Amino acid sequence: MACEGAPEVRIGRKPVMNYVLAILTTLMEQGTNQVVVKARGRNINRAVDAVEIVRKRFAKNIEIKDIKIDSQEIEVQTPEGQTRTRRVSSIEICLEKAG
Amino acid sequence: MACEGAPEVRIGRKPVMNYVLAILTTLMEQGTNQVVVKARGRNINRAVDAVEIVRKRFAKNIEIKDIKIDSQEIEVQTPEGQTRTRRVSSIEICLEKAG
DNA sequence: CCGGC
DNA sequence: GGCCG
Repeated sequence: MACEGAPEVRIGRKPVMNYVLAILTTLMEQGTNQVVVKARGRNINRAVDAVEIVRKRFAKNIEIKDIKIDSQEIEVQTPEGQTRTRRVSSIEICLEKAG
Repeated sequence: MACEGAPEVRIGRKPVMNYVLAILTTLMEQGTNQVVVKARGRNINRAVDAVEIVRKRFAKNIEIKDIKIDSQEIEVQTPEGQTRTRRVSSIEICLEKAG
């Protein structure tokens, strides 16, 4: 799990543009050369899109250092009953400045 | 640059269990040592879900050999003449039998 | 009947 | 993800 200690940008439901800008501004911070993008479930799609937009359109000197996926089961209390079985996946994309 | 030549499992819009099954069956083949799961756009999180189900629940010894993301330009066509580029992300997850 | 709504 | 054009 590279990018240890690197700042983190968690992807949510806001327009992908916001996260693209978040990644760019973070990598602009003095002494910061890495950023890890994290997302869970459906947001994983947006996380990948943001990274590709960053690399293909804003900064070609940003490399995809590493990518890791994982998951976990959460408790989803049924409507009126009691039971839960839901596994939520996650992705962590480690980005690094100027390869 | 790995998993070259390995059989593939294309994630579509069908339920995730269908692809979990496809991965397990592809793996059951005597010769297949690796399997590459591929997905584009909104199917990427489904690809990660399918792989996580497999790894956490059905083949706990399978290893994620490598993961790569990319994107391709799509020239769509507006209901109104004269369209333009659009970006679609993709992912490739190489799975490898324990050993 | 393929792609948009 | 089935109805619309």
